[PDB]
Amino acid sequence: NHIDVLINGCGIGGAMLAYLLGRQGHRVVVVEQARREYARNRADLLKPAGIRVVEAAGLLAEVTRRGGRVRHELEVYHDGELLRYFNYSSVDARGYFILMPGESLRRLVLEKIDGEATVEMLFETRIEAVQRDERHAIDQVRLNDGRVLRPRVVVGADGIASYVRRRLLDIDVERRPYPSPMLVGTFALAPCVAERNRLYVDSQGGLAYFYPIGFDRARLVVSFPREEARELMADTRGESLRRRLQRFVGDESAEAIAAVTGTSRFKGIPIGYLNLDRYWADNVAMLGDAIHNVHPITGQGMNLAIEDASALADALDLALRDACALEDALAGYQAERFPVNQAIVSYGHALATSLEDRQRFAGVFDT
Ligand SMILES: Cc1cc2nc3c(=O)[nH]c(=O)nc-3n(C[C@H](O)[C@H](O)[C@H](O)COP(=O)(O)OP(=O)(O)OC[C@H]3O[C@@H](n4cnc5c(N)ncnc54)[C@H](O)[C@@H]3O)c2cc1C
Repeated sequence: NHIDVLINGCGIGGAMLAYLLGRQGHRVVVVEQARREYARNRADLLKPAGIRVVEAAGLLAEVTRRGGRVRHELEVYHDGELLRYFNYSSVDARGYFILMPGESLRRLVLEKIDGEATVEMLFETRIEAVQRDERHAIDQVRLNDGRVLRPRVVVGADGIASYVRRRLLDIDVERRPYPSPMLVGTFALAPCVAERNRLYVDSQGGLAYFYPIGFDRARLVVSFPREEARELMADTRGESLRRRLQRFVGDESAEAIAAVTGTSRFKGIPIGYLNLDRYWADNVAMLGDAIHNVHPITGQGMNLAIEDASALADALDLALRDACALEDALAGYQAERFPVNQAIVSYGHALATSLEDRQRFAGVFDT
């Protein structure tokens, strides 16, 4: 019952870590509270560095074979006029980004994990108790199915409300909510949306981001002040919302507005603002939403989870092969990832807090 790594959470971050460790021959058990099939809303965006991880995992061809989309442009509008146009490929060819539903990528990764004999995935399972040795390393973990494991390393890949973080490391985080919630819905795909990603914001705090997802659908991400968001999402046949959009979303996206046939399918997007001071303690490390929360206006939750996963895999690989002490490996992991995650956490908060003020908002983008 000795294992190398116990991963708490089989979300995109934990799955990626499991596969990368598995590919190297390490003995991994992944504990996931939900069913494997269980499919929810999630982030959709892979940035260049996340794409490089997927390429290194041998998955990049399959991503677009499974309905992932390469893109290289964004338009940003404020009060119905074009504020910025970005071409991410103008100077660098690999500047492109990918839109891929997080759950489709996760499914792809789990398919690959099935093939890795040294990884065992336990769905509808949880950690029940842990014991620490005299050096305060976790040396034994009891699951809720009675299974006892003896892992060298424990990883929290268990998301924004992380059990590992809160219950195994006793870290609490103070969370002050933003005044505008975010919601996401999935609609039919209009030609304007297939053509180009378009983000719209206005002086009264509206936001509407339209982008294609999968083969034949479109995502619409919206934000409004809390009270107004409730009012709009109550005319469930969507006339109120459509009218609201028409105030700040121009004719280029008329068919994308018309695709918003009702509001019942909208789901709230969790919002945090966090970059933890410590990514690890003892033989416990964390990744993704367990250590940082970026405002979802950035779309980068999945991206940074995958980036973390790759860096942690490299660190744990070195430690498990005896090339460096676990404590040095984990320090190196944090040193690499903390400033990258920090930059995006600061950027998201900047965008979300500035979007009513046109040149201020413009100012955040330029950087
Ligand atoms: C409902 C929803 C909608 C979202 N929509 C968007 C969006 O439109 N745009 C966007 O940019 N971002 C969105 N996000 C955020 C984005 O999905 C995350 O930032 C990203 O998936 C974080 O990756 P992760 O791997 O760190 O954690 P998660 O994806 O949170 O994965 C954590 C995993 O750990 C499991 N888990 C949690 N606690 C335990 C436990 N005690 N024991 C065992 N397993 C556990 C979970 O069931 C889950 O599978 C959304 C998130 C949610 C929940």
